Amino acid sequence: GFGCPWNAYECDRHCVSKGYTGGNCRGKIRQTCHCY
Repeated sequence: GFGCPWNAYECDRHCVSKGYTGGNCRGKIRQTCHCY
């Protein structure tokens, strides 16, 4: 977890490598990451 609020490339590329569109963070509850 080295990115979310400002470092989106981290959470994004994190999933982008696996295959998913990419991991993005939102205020679903309190700034949490989620892969779509």
